[PDB]
Amino acid sequence: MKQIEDKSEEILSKLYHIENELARIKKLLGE
Amino acid sequence: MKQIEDKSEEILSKLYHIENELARIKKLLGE
Amino acid sequence: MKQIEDKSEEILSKLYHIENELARIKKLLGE
Amino acid sequence: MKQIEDKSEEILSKLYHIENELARIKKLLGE
Ligand SMILES: [Cl-]
Ligand SMILES: [Cl-]
Repeated sequence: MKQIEDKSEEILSKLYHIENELARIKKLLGE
Repeated sequence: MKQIEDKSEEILSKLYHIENELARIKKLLGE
Repeated sequence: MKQIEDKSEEILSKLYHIENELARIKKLLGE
Repeated sequence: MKQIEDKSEEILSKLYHIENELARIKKLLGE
């Protein structure tokens, strides 16, 4: 489905947002 | 194809839940 | 595919592991 | 079906990356 496509794209996209939040927390605590 | 898509929706829901958890953690950390 | 099935199951499974790690961090910082 | 599966593998890889980030965060937090 192009339905699974779109959901797969959002999923990736939140996953990069989560990795960035964690990277940010890691940076901040390292200071 | 439908169990897969049902699965994707489920996966996205858990990401939202992880985002709520990170929202709380960020507040606790003074960030 | 029963291939997408298995990957979908592991994906969920790491997602519950991540939610539990974060829950744990949230608990610990709340103390 | 193959782009979806290629997608799943990608998604799992990002979860592993989030787990490495949480491993580091946990060490920083004294946990
Ligand atoms: Cl959805
Ligand atoms: Cl894989």
